[PDB]
Amino acid sequence: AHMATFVELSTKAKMPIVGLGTWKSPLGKVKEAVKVAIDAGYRHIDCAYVYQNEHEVGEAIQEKIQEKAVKREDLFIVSKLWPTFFERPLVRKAFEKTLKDLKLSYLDVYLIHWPQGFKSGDDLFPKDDKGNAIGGKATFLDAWEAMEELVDEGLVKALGVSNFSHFQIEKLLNKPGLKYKPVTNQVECHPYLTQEKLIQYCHSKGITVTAYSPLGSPDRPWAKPEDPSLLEDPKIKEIAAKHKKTAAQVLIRFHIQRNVIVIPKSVTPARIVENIQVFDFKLSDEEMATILSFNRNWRACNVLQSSHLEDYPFDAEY
Ligand SMILES: NC(=O)c1ccc[n+]([C@@H]2O[C@H](COP(=O)([O-])OP(=O)(O)OC[C@H]3O[C@@H](n4cnc5c(N)ncnc54)[C@H](OP(=O)(O)O)[C@@H]3O)[C@@H](O)[C@H]2O)c1
Ligand SMILES: O=C(O)c1ccccc1Nc1cccc(C(F)(F)F)c1
Repeated sequence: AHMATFVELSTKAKMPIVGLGTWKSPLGKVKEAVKVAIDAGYRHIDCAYVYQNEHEVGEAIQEKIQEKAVKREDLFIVSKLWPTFFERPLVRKAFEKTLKDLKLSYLDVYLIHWPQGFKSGDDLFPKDDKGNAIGGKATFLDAWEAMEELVDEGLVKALGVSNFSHFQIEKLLNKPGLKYKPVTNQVECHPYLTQEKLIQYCHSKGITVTAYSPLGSPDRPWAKPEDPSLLEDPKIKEIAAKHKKTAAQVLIRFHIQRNVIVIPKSVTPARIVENIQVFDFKLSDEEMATILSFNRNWRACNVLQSSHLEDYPFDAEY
């Protein structure tokens, strides 16, 4: 039985520092993973409309609630609003599909998944005849206002953002009539992309950071053989052996010691358990400085390439 440390949000809700990520996987693979996770002691599950797999997650949580394995109040469920749904009637409609598939009556956190609004319509990745993304009418600011209504109505406990730079967080924070603040910024983070200035910024504003792709997302479709490889990184493995731990566990523990929430994904039961076995060791302050020095500003997750649209987050330094 395991329990992740709590990270307290500006709303005083407690966010488990390790969560289970839910990257697309067939078919009931993700459902069992959620079941296995809950068994092992995970309470934080990270979800997304775009994965189109949220119903599996829903079946899993439902069954474990009836089985009496877990209660709702102890689960910490996060999902996100995809950019093609920023227009106000769409926000509510996308959210409702999320909350339905998940068979919940509320989310602990609802995130803006990406800062740039995309063309509304059937496509989730609207593109021109030349491949480039098509912008939409509503902004992330427009979306946020609709999302704040969800909080007003007790459908969501707290809001946050994902893939935001500090310039975009600044715009959100300085928005007139702002009701609710982002409790987290979920972004890619690992030793090749250490996000030092952004984490500094968020924390200075009382906004937590959630590290995604902490293992380098090896299963990403667009990987290349020469794309650097965190899990196979000899200097990571060496630090691991020193603690009698796996490379994956070191990569996870790295965020924990920076006070950064982290959501490693696995549909393999042995790995799910292993990925939460990370509160029995501690990297030395010298091991942490060594890992921090691996920063090469490499993004595994930069597929969108809507660098032509307004509010592209990765143009910013941080
Ligand atoms: N924009 C966003 O907000 C955003 C973007 C990307 C990801 N995310 C979230 O973050 C989560 C995690 O990121 P990710 O899925 O991109 O990549 P990740 O967690 O860095 O890596 C997942 C991959 O590593 C494998 N793996 C898991 N544990 C392992 C272990 N102990 N040893 C060796 N291999 C292991 C998994 O394989 P098996 O599953 O086959 O075990 C899977 O292929 C996602 O599921 C999603 O929830 C959010
Ligand atoms: O997975 C995210 O959170 C994500 C975020 C921004 C851009 C792309 C993203 N990934 C994504 C989007 C659609 C389908 C799949 C895949 F099925 F490959 F997992 C992965």
